Amino acid sequence: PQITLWKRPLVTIKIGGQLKEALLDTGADDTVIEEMSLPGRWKPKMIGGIGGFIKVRQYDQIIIEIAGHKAIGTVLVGPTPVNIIGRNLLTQIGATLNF
Amino acid sequence: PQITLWKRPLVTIKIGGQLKEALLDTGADDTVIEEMSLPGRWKPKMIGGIGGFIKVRQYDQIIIEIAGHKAIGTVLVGPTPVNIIGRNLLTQIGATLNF
Ligand SMILES: COc1ccc(S(=O)(=O)N(CC(C)C)C[C@@H](O)[C@H](Cc2ccccc2)NC(=O)c2cc(C)cc(C(=O)N(C)Cc3nc(C)oc3C)c2)cc1
Ligand SMILES: [Cl-]
Ligand SMILES: [Cl-]
Ligand SMILES: [Cl-]
Ligand code: NA
Ligand code: NA
Ligand code: NA
Repeated sequence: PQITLWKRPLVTIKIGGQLKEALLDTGADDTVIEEMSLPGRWKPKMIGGIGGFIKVRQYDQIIIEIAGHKAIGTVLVGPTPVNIIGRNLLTQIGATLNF
Repeated sequence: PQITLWKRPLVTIKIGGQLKEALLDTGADDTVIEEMSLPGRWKPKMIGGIGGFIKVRQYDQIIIEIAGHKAIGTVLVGPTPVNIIGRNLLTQIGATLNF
């Protein structure tokens, strides 16, 4: 699809068996999801943006279906104000910015 | 152009006669640049990022070139990890996300 930027680029994702709404975010290096449980090993990480840093749990090798397209990679879990699909997974679904 | 996302989508911008680097950020409604001098009056605005809220100075109707494309619109000035081009200006340059 061609997603307009007149509105926030929100899509439905499936992660950990759960449906969520998330932002397709070219400004995010990594994918960050609100608090949830995920299987397997994790390690702590700090990520920063406007207003400073939050602590997250880093889970590797997690599958996420993004608007119907499956992708595997690292997912960060923590107190983010919005679910964010970052570049690490946008690449895997072939997303590009066009103008 | 067609910009893939294996690297950060950094472009050159021109504002006030000066070249700067900025990140094309579909996850931002608005454009935020690091401290600089802009003409005219400003208004107050709060931005809630991943780490919390910050105060910024809102300047309206500012001339800015983005990757060689001309825009005239709102620029926020305040403390950001990186200059961010948000949707208010991505729409002016005709950007879309595609997959
Ligand atoms: C290492 O991986 C990282 C992943 C993400 C981030 S980040 O979320 O901090 N961020 C990085 C960027 C600042 C360099 C990605 C940005 O796209 C974030 C994503 C994000 C959106 C909303 C809330 C938190 C984070 N946007 C803004 O900072 C940002 C900046 C401006 C100037 C405006 C807005 C904006 O439109 N809103 C705050 C509206 C809003 N509010 C809520 C609650 O949701 C949304 C969509 C967002 C940092 C590290
Ligand atoms: Cl990854
Ligand atoms: Cl590619
Ligand atoms: Cl604007
Ligand atoms: Na894992
Ligand atoms: Na000034
Ligand atoms: Na103005």
